[PDB]
Amino acid sequence: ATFEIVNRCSYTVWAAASKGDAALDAGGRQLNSGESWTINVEPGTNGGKIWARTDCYFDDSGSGICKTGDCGGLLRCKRFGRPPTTLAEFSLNQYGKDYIDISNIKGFNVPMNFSPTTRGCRGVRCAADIVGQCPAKLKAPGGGCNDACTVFQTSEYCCTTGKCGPTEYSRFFKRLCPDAFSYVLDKPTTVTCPGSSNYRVTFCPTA
Repeated sequence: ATFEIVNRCSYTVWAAASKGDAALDAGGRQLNSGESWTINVEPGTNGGKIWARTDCYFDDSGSGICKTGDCGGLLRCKRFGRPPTTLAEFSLNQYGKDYIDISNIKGFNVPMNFSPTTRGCRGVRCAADIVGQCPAKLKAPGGGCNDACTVFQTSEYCCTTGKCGPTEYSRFFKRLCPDAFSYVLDKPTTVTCPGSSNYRVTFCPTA
């Protein structure tokens, strides 16, 4: 499956793609404002994620650091990124269908639209100014808006016991972005697409 990653932000971002235990395609690449990078993800990929990283510095070997979404200091991500990270999530060819969603469970750093480039389903989007409107206690000094689990580490925010409800903090993310997961047990906003669909992830879509 192809995923065209487009950066419509006025600032550079370093795209990242991983399934947690391995990189997807090259795993990561710099995207200056306006640039597009197309990656290929193997069919059957379960639990894949794509996200943006901001304010990164990498050396010749591809090692360094990013203020948001850093994945073990690597340009080419092999693992998931450090919150806050707006997440485009997908599981492909799961019993004949693809499943996509956007999640704010790990916080928000950059606005995003995640849509299919093929027929059969609609896209999802979270493009509100969550960083600008972020509640004081969730603001990440390093940049972005942290999720409450990251900030407070409680069973309720982290939904560790599998028994949790919405919170004042999750409601903030849900209010700004109704179409993205605001907490672990949020009412699903996952879209079912035809198996083997292709997609486009756009950072700063309303730009």
